[PDB]
Formats: sequence, structure tokens, C-alpha cells
Amino acid sequence: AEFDRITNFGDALSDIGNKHMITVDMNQATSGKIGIRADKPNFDGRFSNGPVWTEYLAGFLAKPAPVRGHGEIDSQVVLKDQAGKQITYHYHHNALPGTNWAVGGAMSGLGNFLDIDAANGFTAKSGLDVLTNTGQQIKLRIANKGQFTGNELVSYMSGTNNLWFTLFGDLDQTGNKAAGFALTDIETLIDAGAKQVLAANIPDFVDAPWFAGQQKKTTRFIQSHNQALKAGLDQLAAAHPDVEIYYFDAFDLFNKVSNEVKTKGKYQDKELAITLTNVTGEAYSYATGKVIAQPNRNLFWDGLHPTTAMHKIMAKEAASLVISGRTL
Repeated sequence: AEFDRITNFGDALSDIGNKHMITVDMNQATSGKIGIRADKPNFDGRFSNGPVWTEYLAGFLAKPAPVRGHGEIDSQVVLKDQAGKQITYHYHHNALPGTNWAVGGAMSGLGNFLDIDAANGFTAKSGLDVLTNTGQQIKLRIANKGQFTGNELVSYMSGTNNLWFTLFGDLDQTGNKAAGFALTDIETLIDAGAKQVLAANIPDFVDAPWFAGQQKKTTRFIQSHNQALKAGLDQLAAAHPDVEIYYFDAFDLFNKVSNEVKTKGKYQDKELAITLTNVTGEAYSYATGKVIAQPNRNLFWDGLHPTTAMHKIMAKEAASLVISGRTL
């Protein structure tokens, strides 16, 4: 072989419980004044009803399962009850020097972001921006664990949230601006001695329930993001011929599965024991907590995250890429 371990960077498509467990730890440290992200009925802090694709990926490749990793957290958390009376916490967590540095909500590029809520009549004033963007994860991994030895496979899957906070936040990025941030991040991996890079584009989320009414904006971003991303990875592969870059075309995989289900009625993988019959509906309703009888019929778990069945589909394709040795 050429790698005995996998390192993962990105968002809730890859995260095995960082966003969840930091909200759990902050909830405990504040006696319940911070809301828990990825609560039940989500599976053990995954934004899905089971393991995510990084977990199936270790399985398919016979490598160690992902272990959560993150950098030191140190924040002054300022909250106000509904009287406007202020309460301050010094929240601290030691670095966790694991292998899966992915975090729900993370955008391509550097810095911290806000994706945690106050609970129980409290409102957050400052200090809740403790979560780390994909480039920041890489920065913190390198600080804690040093340069890559080159016996690693490094997964990179980011950009979904550059879209998310453009649609619903005050981020105001084009797809190709978001791609730029991804390409800077992947270059940092190469510069840090990454010799095997599994780089995924943004899935085809045109039918993501949470993007209802935003289909044109989401289409333009994802296509212009993925166009720029691919162009940039071809250049990086030319610049770095000692680096194996595998382009996981998550968009094309999603598009194929969605197409098979709309035109044939199902997408069946007999080797995975998975049959999808639904590529447009939520298996789980965020607002009610209610969950359909057979979620693993669905592409979508909630209004955006895939089900564990779709994660296994994603991991099979990615694993086949690496095993096939099809690099840029």
C-alpha cells in the first residue's frame, strides 16, 4: 500500500461528532444555557441517522476508523437572560489530537465561525464562534500533530457552508470565490507534506429541501464552485507530480443517483444492500422531531445532510477512486 491512516477535513458531510460534542461540553459547562447541535434523533452527533462517508471510507479501505480531532478552544462566552442581565463563562477545552478534524457548519478558508445557539431563555452576545473553518482545522492539525509524513490519505470536502451562509447569512461569495478558499486550503495540505489527497466537490444539492425556492442560486454557485475547484486541482496536480490527487466527483454521484430514482423509480446497489426510492424528501423533520419508517430509502436525512445509506454510496465511489489509482 502507501497509507496506513486517513485524516479528514471539512463539514457535517465528514464530521463524526465535533460540532455535537463541543455543544454538549459547552451545555454541561453552562448548566444548559447552550443548545446541543445534532441531538437525537441524529446518530451519536453525526448530522445523519448513522455513520457518515468518512466512517464507511475507513471500512472500505481497511484503515483505522476516524477519531475526532480539534484544536484548543479558549473563549469568553457572553450571554444575556431575557432581563438583559449579562453572564460570562471562560470556556476552555484542550486540543484533541485525533484524525477527523471535520466540523459541522465549517466553510472553506481560515478563521472561526458562529453556528451555536444559546438555550433556555438566554441569548448569546459574543464568544460562541468557537467552531473552526476547514482551513483553520488544517492549521490546528499541523500545529498539534506536525507535518504529514506522506503515509496518510487526506480527505478534503468543503464548500457546502460557503453556499449555506451566502443564502442564509451575510457571507456573500460566488462559487468560484468559495473554490479559491478550498484551493488555498488544499495547497496548505500539499505544502504541509500531504502526498495523497482525496478532494471532493460540492454534491448536487438542487433538491435539498432546505434550498427550496433557492434552486437557481444553489445551481449557479455549486457549478461555478465545482468548475473552479476542478481547474485548480488540475493545476495543483501539475505543480506537484509527487502528490496523488483523487477528484471525488460527489456532484456527478448525487446527480446519477437522483436521475436513476426520478427516471427508473429506484437506485439499487446490491453489494451495499441499499435501494433508494426517494431523492426529494426529508427522512427527518427538524421542527417536529418526527422520522419516517425507513429513512434508508432516502438520499436526504434532514433538509440537506445525506442518510447513512447515501453516505455508504458516497464512500464506495471514493474508495473505488483510491483503489483504482485514478489520480489527476
